[PDB]
Amino acid sequence: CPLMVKVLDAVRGSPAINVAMHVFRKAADDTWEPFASGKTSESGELHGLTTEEEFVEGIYKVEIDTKSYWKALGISPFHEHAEVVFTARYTIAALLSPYSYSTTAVVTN
Amino acid sequence: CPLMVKVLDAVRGSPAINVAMHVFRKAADDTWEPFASGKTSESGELHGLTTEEEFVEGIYKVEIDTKSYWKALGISPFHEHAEVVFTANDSGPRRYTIAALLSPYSYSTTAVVTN
Amino acid sequence: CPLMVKVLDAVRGSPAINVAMHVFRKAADDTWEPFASGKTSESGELHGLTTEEEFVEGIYKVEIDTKSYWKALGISPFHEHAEVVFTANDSGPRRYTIAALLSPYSYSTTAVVTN
Amino acid sequence: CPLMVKVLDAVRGSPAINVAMHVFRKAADDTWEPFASGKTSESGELHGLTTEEEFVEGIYKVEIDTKSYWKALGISPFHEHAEVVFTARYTIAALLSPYSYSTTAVVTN
Ligand SMILES: O=C(/C=C/c1ccc(O)c(O)c1)OCCc1ccccc1
Ligand SMILES: O=C(/C=C/c1ccc(O)c(O)c1)OCCc1ccccc1
Repeated sequence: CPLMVKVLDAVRGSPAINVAMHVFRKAADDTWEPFASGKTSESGELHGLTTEEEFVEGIYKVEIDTKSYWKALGISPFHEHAEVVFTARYTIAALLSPYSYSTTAVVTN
Repeated sequence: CPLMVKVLDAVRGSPAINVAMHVFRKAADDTWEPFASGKTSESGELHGLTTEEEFVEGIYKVEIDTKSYWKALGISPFHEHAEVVFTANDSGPRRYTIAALLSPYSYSTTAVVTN
Repeated sequence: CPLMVKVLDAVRGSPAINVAMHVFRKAADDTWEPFASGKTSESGELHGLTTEEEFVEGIYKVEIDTKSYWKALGISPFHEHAEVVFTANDSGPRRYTIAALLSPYSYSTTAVVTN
Repeated sequence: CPLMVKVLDAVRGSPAINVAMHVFRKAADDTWEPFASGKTSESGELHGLTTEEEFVEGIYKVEIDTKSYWKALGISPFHEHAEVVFTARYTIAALLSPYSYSTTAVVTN
């Protein structure tokens, strides 16, 4: 698992479950090509987005649909979504509040 | 001043100075059109991006060039940039302060919205 | 103004107003002695806690009463309070801004230190 | 495992390893009694601090020695340590930078 995303809910103190996200890879013409996607599990984790062979050097974007998540809970959010854009084992963690988010990368051997 | 951005450096415990950022607005055809740009001052703040007349309802994107900031300090950061995308003014004019806190492998953003 | 504290509310996207906090200084006998206290204003800021003369070298603790803040809004938060403990002025006088961002189950604190 | 702590390093993008912390429980005379302690593993996690039987309702303090961690890396930190004080399955996560820290609780069934 070369890429995993973990999402947490700072309002309810829980994993953020059923959070949808898409992963994009930047193409030569500088547009974003869909690469992978999924929803966080009950543990707020999304695994198996890609494989080692497939996960080559490049600029990747993770677009997390935080807006739909807050809407399903009945809470008005500030952001349309949360993006994480980086040059590429990776774990991306995102901590969500209605008017704030934080994201960190844990890059290991 | 309906839109202000403040950027802080969590490694040095200082304002993040001379951080470039570009603001875009989503056009009718769903493309990002350039709206405004600037660099943070010695206090880590960027004022005067726009005016109340210009800052109409819409979806806005603030793209903060955190990578060049970290690189100029000898650090290779994780993120290409930090984005903030939000719908603005859809219930009438508001004032928005976007605050970003930067580390090489992490960032956080919060918004303060006032009437 | 050598010590200022700014508190923001991540749920409402607003300054956190009327947040009480107490500042303590570590005494010679290793106990926390009361140093100063106050409440945040309508802009989420607390100024005038101390002066340059009073604010000598030492270890300081700022205890922010986040629990009462959340409770007054009908939320049962996780944390009793948010603390910031730091050595101040040991290389000469500095100015400290302590920023806290609050959610019911989370908080973040950062310091901006200037000469 | 009713209580676990996870610590991450926002400067190096890694788990924070060998971070020492003590856990205290507030006593009737309102002082802090030592309760448990340990160091984070290579995954930045600290497990087995307590048991279900032992982990009763009360006010707990987790005092994380972030200062020694930054010092061992050669970086001057702002904080003496990072405290997490709460009324009590709990996971406390802390994300560390030299002049900043964030902490969140994930409270599950
Ligand atoms: O749960 C997390 C991080 C939660 C968290 C903490 C602080 C934050 O500010 C934030 O936004 C999120 O870390 C998981 C990463 C990980 C996974 C496997 C092995 C090693 C490391
Ligand atoms: O300096 C700030 C916020 C800095 C900060 C704090 C915590 C963070 O996690 C972060 O990323 C940034 O406050 C400015 C916002 C403001 C605007 C108008 C009125 C009141 C407050």
